[PDB]
Amino acid sequence: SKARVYADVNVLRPKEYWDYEALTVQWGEQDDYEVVRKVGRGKYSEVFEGINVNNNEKCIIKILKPVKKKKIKREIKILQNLCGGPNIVKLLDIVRDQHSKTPSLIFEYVNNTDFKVLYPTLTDYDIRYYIYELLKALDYCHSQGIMHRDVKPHNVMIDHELRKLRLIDWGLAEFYHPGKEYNVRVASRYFKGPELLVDLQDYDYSLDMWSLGCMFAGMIFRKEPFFYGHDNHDQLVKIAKVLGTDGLNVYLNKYRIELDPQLEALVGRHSRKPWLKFMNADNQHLVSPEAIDFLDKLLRYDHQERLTALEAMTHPYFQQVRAAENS
Ligand SMILES: O=c1c2c(O)cccc2oc2c([N+](=O)[O-])ccc(O)c12
Repeated sequence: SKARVYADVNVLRPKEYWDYEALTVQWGEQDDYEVVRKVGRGKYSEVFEGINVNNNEKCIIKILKPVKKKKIKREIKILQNLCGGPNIVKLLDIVRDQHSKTPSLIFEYVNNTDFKVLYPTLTDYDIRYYIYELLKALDYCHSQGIMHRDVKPHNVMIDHELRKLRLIDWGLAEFYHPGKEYNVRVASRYFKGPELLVDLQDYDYSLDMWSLGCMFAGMIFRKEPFFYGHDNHDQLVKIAKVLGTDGLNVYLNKYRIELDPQLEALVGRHSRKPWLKFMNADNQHLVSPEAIDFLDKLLRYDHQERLTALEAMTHPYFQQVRAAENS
C-alpha cells in the first residue's frame, strides 16, 4: 500500500529535510523563558504557560519529560519544517530544562478553550468552519510529507473568541516514505484507524483522515468518543458494530490480512448500522445529509477509499465556508 497523494514528497527532498536523527539543536538559553503556571500534559510532556523574558510576550513551555532523544529530534525537525503552515503551532525556541536533562520546546502562545465545554456550544456553521480550518492544517502537513498521527479534540486548540484554530502536539508525527512499515501504537485509542487495529503497518496520511472522521462524528452526533472501546481489540469491535463486518471482510481480504483468532472471535459478525440511526433530540440540530455524506467518506475501513484532506475541503458541506472565504 502507498499514499494516493504526496507519496514522493520526501523522495524529492534533500535527505536533510527528513533525516531528523542527523539534526543538531541550537540550544537557546533557559533563562530567556519564565514558567508562570502548569497547563497540562501530553503522554510524556509537561506543558506550561510562560513569558519571554526579553520581549515580554506570552509563550508556551513544553518540557519533554523523558521521551527518547530520537523522538525529541523527530518532533523538533517536523515542527521546524511545518512552521508557517496554516493553523499549525509555531515553534519559537528550544532550550534545556534545569530540573532535568529534558529538552523544552517554546511555542508561540495559543489560547485554547477546553473542547468539553466548547463543543456543546458550537452551532452547525461553527463546526463546518472549524473542521475546514483543521483540514487546512492536515492538507498542509501531508503536502510536506508528514503524518500527524494523533488527531483528536485534545490536540486541536480553538480560541472561540477570535475564531482561531491550531493543530498541536506533533510528538507522534512522522515522515511518510513509500512502503515503510510504521509502528501501530500511535494515536489515541478512540481515534485509532482500522489499519492500526489490524496491524496494517504500511499506512499513510489517510490515518489522520480516519481520526478526523472520529472527531467529526463525535461532534455532529454529540457522542464523545464516538467509538468507545476499552482496549485496542474492543476498539475494533466498536467500529465493526457500526460499519459492519461485511466491509471489514472485504478490507482484510484486499490487503491479505489475517486477524488473530482472539480478535476475530471478539469482532464476531455485525450488520452495518445506518448513520441516521445515531440521530436524536440532542443532535438533530447538527445532523444534516451533507454532514453524514462527508462523515461517510471519512470513516471507511479501506484507508485508500477515504477522502484526502484536499478533497475533503472541496466537499459541498463546506460550501458556505469557502464562499465566505472567497471574499
Ligand atoms: O503538546 C502540547 C500539549 C499537550 O501535550 C497537553 C496539553 C496542552 C498542550 O499544549 C501544546 C501547545 N499549546 O498549548 O500552545 C503547543 C504545542 C504543543 O505540542 C502542546
